[PDB]
Amino acid sequence: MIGRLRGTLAEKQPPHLILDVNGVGYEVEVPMTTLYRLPSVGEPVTLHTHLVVREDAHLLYGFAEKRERELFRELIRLNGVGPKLALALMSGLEVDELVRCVQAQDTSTLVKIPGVGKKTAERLLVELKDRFKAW
Amino acid sequence: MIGRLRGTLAEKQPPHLILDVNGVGYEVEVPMTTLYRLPSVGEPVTLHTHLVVREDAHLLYGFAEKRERELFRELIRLNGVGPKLALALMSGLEVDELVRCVQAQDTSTLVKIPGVGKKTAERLLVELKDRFKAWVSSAEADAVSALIALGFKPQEASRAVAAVPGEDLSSEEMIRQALKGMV
Amino acid sequence: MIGRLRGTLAEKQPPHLILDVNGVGYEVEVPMTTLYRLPSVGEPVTLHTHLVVREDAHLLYGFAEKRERELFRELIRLNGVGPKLALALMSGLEVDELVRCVQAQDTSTLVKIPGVGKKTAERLLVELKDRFKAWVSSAEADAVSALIALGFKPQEASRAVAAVPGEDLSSEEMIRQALKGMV
Amino acid sequence: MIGRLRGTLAEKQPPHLILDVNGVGYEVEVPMTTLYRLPSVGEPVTLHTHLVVREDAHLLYGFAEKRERELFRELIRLNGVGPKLALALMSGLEVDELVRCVQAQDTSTLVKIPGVGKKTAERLLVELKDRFKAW
Amino acid sequence: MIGRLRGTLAEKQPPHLILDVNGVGYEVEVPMTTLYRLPSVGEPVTLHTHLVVREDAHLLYGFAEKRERELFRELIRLNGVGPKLALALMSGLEVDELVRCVQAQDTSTLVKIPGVGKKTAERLLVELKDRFKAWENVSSAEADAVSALIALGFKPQEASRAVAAVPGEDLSSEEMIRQALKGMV
Amino acid sequence: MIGRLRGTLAEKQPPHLILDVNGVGYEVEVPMTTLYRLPSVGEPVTLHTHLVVREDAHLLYGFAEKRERELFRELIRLNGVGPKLALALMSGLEVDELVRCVQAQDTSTLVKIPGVGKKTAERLLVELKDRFKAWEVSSAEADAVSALIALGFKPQEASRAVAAVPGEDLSSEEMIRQALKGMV
Amino acid sequence: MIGRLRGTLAEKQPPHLILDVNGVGYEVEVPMTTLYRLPSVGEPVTLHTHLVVREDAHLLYGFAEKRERELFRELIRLNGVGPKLALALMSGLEVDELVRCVQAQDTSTLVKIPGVGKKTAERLLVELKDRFKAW
Amino acid sequence: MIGRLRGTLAEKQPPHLILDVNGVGYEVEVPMTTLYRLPSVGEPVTLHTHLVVREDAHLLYGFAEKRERELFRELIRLNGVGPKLALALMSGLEVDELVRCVQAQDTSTLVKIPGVGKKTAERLLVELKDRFKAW
DNA sequence: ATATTATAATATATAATAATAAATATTTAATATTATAATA
DNA sequence: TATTATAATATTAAATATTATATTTA
DNA sequence: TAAATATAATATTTAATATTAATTTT
Repeated sequence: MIGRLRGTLAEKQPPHLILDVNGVGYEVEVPMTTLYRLPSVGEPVTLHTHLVVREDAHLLYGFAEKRERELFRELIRLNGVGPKLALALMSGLEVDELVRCVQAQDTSTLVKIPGVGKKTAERLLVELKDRFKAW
Repeated sequence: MIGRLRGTLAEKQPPHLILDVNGVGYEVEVPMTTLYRLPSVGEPVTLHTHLVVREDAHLLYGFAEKRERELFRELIRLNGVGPKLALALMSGLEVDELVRCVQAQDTSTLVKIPGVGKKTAERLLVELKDRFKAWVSSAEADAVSALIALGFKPQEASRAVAAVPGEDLSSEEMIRQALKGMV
Repeated sequence: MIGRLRGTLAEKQPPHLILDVNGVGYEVEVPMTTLYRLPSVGEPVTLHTHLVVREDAHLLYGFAEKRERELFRELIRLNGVGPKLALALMSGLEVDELVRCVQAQDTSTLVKIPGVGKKTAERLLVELKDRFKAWVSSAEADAVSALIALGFKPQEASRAVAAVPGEDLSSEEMIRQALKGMV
Repeated sequence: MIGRLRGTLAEKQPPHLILDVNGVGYEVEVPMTTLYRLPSVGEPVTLHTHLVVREDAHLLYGFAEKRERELFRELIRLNGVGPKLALALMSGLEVDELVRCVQAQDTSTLVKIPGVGKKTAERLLVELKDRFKAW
Repeated sequence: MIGRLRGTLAEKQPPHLILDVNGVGYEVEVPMTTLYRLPSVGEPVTLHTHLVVREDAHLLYGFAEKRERELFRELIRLNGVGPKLALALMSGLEVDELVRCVQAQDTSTLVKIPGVGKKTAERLLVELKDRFKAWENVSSAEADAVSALIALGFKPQEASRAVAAVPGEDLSSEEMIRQALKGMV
Repeated sequence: MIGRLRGTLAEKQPPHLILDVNGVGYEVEVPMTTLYRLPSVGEPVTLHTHLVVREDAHLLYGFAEKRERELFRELIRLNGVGPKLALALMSGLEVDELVRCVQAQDTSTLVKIPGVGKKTAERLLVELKDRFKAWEVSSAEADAVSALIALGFKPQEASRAVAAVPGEDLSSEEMIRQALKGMV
Repeated sequence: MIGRLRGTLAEKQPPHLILDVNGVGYEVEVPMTTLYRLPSVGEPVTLHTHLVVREDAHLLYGFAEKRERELFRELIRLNGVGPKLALALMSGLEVDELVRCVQAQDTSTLVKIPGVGKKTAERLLVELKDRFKAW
Repeated sequence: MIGRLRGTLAEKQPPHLILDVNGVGYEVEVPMTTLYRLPSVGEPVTLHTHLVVREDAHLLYGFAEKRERELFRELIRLNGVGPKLALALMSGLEVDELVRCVQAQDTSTLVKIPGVGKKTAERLLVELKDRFKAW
């Protein structure tokens, strides 16, 4: 429901964050890559966020780009993909490397991402070969 | 919950819009008709809004007009209408023209909307037929009472009374101007 | 989650309102008495809002006083009470006579509120007597009966009687001044 | 959702609280220890709070320190622990006192907490002992 | 789960039933039209029951023959139709009556059944004519014309498809409205 | 969905039953009053049953009569009443006793049943007072109406005159006189 | 809850089917290949039945044999496909040619089976690569 | 709700069974200890079964004895134990052995069951300590 | 001197409209798949 | 002779956290 | 032998309140 959050970094406990937006500081979960692009505590910064809603909890997943949010949306739109799974996916390696791997059907490089088996990697390959459709 | 937003536009990726209201952006979509009324990037805009709560998602819908929100809400209250259908309908045609076509109950002007079946058209027209309504000063109250005594309904009298003459006019001339109308 | 809002009244259509609280407007449904004590559109006000959540919808119901909000809370806490019933009963009447009639075990006072059956009010008595631990004249009806038997229509005769009642004067004189109205 | 909240105190009716953050007053519950750690009414105060999400309601649980909220979340993650029970626990006892009671197998200190059976106390013992390895 | 029960009518209490099969009785509710042909208590009957699964209860809905069984399941398949609605429809009148009325499109036969109002009647008409019942089981002149027809007793649909069938193009109102009046005959 | 079983009592134990129907024995719980009326293990018994359908677990609850099962369905349709609460209820009191206590608005007879407090009595009375009324405009006024019709009054005017005043505990001849003296 | 059924054929109304067992008839869904294997109406025939349960109704599936029933169970255990695409698949082909086809990893033979395109064909291939034995 | 089941064994397939009770053969799974007491195929065998009702499934678990079914009910009543953990407990060891070791507060005899760790053993013993004062 | 009946009012059975309360029914969103009309 | 946007239909649906414990690789 | 890592298996409600038994004081 929130696609962008221009706030100030209140707390830094990776991989979670607090963005105190006008006194309101939400829990903000970011990947380790965004943690490298993250500035220090107290620095105002805009994160491009996504919502996950289930029956017992809501979480915020803020990103440095639109395309990161959209790709995370389409991976969680898959049936057998959880949030932490895709979190490990973009934490392991970069987005365009993932696009090149799935366009080249590189299951091996996706296997070296931690938490990912061969089966899950080839699932990702086959369900993402045509979904990108070269943009 | 959400009834209206008065915030600043952040980015435009149609149909998905982001509205940064005091530091936080709001995921809202607008119809392509409303795309013909959006301001530029960075300009403030006031959008009449209403949320939709799903089992696994919350969806925010914001329009330029409150009446558009009400018609959207009544479309959603229908048993066979989803948000995608209502957005397709209003992206095809505007609000009061659709209202008059509902008065017409004609399927030809609504079939042309892409992705819409004829069966959907007649069921929505039949279950949307007109059950809704069609879309004081001393002189004002004196005119209202005078036309009540003359037989005119108070709501019927008031709209003829308050429309044409100005504020705090002479009672005789403003009653004259109120009764100037004919049907 | 939410208890209070302090914004500006952007729009007020009954029985709801739009309170633009820091750029964000909320559709909040408030009772008739609250609407009577609300200020005009555009005046800031602080409201005792109660969080309402359904699996597929969410609402707010705000109040000018907190005790209204907690009493609404224990009314909704009953399984047999929906939000519309509570809103109707508090819109129709004030809360002090409500708690006194709970202490007095009065039903017909509650029944005259629209949408209230005898069983509904009598149940409200049944659970409220355990929920709460600490926390016109004869001549008025005689004039109405005399006018009805004389030939006057029953509701306009009562309108004339109640327009200027004989609270401090005799029945014949209040009939005399009640016949002033229709001339 | 919410991890931190910085706003002004409008009313203090225990255990309920409202915090007017830029006109928005959020109803929130804190333990009595936090209540005595509260300043007066009308001052801006920052809390480390948490939302509980479920099908019928949403309630906030504020804490003056983040570790209290973290231990709250860890307790509520258990099946037999509820928010009312947990808030009673941290109202009765200090967080570090609770940690030492867990490490020392001090059952009676949880027993003397009202509404707490000895069974539930030894549950708290046995799951917390292997849940946290002394921070 | 249940389609048929080669068993005996253990009890007969309207509108419910108990149908004993090998000592096992079932709470079965059938329409009154079925109740006319149902034999005595204890007699082995022919009745095609239907199960409806809820999170809170289950009930069995018997039918004499396949045609009203299929009719019932398809009616319940509608978004607005509940069980007691179709039960009242079958109690009031028969399958042939309702299909021959729907293909005739008269709401008057539908609405005399208790619990059946107008809106339910056009729902049945429209959502059955929506492909189930083939088998047995503008310009200023045209707007002026439509307004004149509304003022002269015409309901808007017959004023609409008459305009649609014979539209008028770049000529005066009086003649295409005249041939439309000949057209609707 | 199920109304009655003809089976064989494969095993009895408080407070459930096993009814071996064609080799299939169902877990059926019954109240103690029914349990007293049951014959020994292996005897065919007449139980009119109702299934409680919940998402995680069902409950088969049978009764020796249709009336007991019907009243249990009425009690379970109530707002705050669960099944085993009502099972304790008809374990304590019978159908005639409960019906008469409701019609007499009795509480003391039924509070001896365990689990029943004052609010239990309140809710049961408030529901059962109007859910059922009969459990398995006057002759003097009509005579007055006929007499006034014979006297020349219209039937509508005679009805209005006899309904104008609420004559009570008075004979037919004198009630006409007091009604006729009433308005005048 | 139910594994097999043994009763007399009440009627034949494909693709539905009613088996009158102890006077009690069950609605079952049957493959076309099994429709070629059914005897006349009124013949006592054994059907190995499996039940699917959803929130508002249920469907049985009377089968003439085991290994078809367990392959039905293994297929419907997949989240991407439901029972009725399985019905189309089993009406298309029997067990052994499907086993060799998935072992040969061919989508083309699955394409000709009605109601099936290409992507779901490699869904079947990928998911059933390493589930079962050759029998 | 079948409290006792008495039919003829239609077929045997571990760990399940099919008991053709006058034409209907239920999918019933019983522990291995009962399988030692199970006669051959076609014999009238009496089981004290209990149905487990789920939102998407129903499972029958037969028992040659009433008390083992009662212990199964006690085990599944525990907050973390479902049908299959109790199945492992019933298959691994005998009921009187369980009650003696619970009176002995043993753990090693529980952990040695496959699929059982220290956590589940200490759980079952400590949430089962309170019971069995009646016998 | 009794009726009678040729003109004069009359009162309500039968059309209609307006709350109202018991009784229900309670899911669409996304996506393959297959026709299908139109097309280099 | 393929080829592609559009539409009607017909399915399918939505879990994920936590342990127990295989090979495996030191 | 000690974990690592998938891998698979297995499992998955809550508040909220009304009754009742033991205790406590008078």
